[PDB]
Amino acid sequence: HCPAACTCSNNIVDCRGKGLTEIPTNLPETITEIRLEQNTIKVIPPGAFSPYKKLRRIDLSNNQISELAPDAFQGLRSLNSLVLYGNKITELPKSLFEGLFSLQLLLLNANKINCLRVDAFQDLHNLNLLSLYDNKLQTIAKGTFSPLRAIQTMHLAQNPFICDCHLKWLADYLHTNPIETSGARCTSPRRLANKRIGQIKSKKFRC
Repeated sequence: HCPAACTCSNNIVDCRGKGLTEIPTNLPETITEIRLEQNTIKVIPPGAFSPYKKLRRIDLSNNQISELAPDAFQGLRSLNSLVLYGNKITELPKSLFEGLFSLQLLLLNANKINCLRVDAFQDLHNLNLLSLYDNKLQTIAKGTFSPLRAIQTMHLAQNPFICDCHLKWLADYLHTNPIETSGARCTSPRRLANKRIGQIKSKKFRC
């Protein structure tokens, strides 16, 4: 029930840096933490973690993940952290984070994410730390942050933000809630390129 390359004890499955090419299957149903970071997993298959509804922490960071089934984390109502940084993720399928009502940490930094659905974080009521650092986001649609009622910290930088009239809400949001702490900058238009989104008056975000 414990993969031969990993060490499992105290409900933790630890397969950190053991050459894994896929998520191991038939683990104990009681598992509360799964450590799969620093392997070469490429695919998160349909309802991958759905058998383990007692999961509180998943670490999938520093793999080669380019594909996530939309029900990869379905039913994980007790999940507190989802750590996905350092993969090749390009889009978040609809409902990927559906029903993760206990999630507190979501790390999506160092991926290739080029857009976010306005409902991407619809169920993340209790999230405290989100990172989208070092992705390919040009914009975030007004409303994407509305469901984040417990948010305390965001890492948004190293994204090519176009600071036009469609990102103006984010200027206002951050003036009100100065919780962006990685020094997010505009990259376009040229008039605002390389300036911190928090240092720019909203009135300057125009189309």
